[PDB]
Amino acid sequence: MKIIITGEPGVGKTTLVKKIVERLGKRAIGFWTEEVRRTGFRIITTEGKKKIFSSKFFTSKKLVGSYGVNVQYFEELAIPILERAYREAKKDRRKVIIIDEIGKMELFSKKFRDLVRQIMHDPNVNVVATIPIRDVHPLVKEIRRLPGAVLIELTPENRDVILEDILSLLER
Ligand SMILES: [Mg+2]
Ligand code: NA
Ligand code: NA
Repeated sequence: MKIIITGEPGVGKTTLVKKIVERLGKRAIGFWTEEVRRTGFRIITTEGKKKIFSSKFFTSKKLVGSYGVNVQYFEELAIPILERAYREAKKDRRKVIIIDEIGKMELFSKKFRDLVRQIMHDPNVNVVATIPIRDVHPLVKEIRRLPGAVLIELTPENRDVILEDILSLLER
């Protein structure tokens, strides 16, 4: 089961992912991305590891507007937790890989792109992932059109009801 959550910036995709993680408990393995307050973005894993990987203070060749992205800081936390999530999820179908966000800042990492492609196209694992509403990178387009996936456009009008639909589709 692949749940792909999309929607406008600020609509609450991370917030929803966090609710999903709490409900899933030990089933959920991966990471989400929280705003630093806005001056940047922090990766937070399901093990509570945290690091600012994109910031208005960071000098970088990898830029999204005024945010400098440190690919190495992102990878330090993202890659090992996703490699673990993928190993565990292949053996235990109760596990759900968590990836917030497959977005422009994260996609500067080749290691992340390759691992995301491997995970998303593997029929044998469950995933909850977010993508931006615009096709800001070819991998975002690829994931938006992923065959068999559940694609949810998160809005202010379904924000407070959509959780149970998602949780039912995943095993109770
Ligand atoms: Mg978010
Ligand atoms: Na959003
Ligand atoms: Na949010």
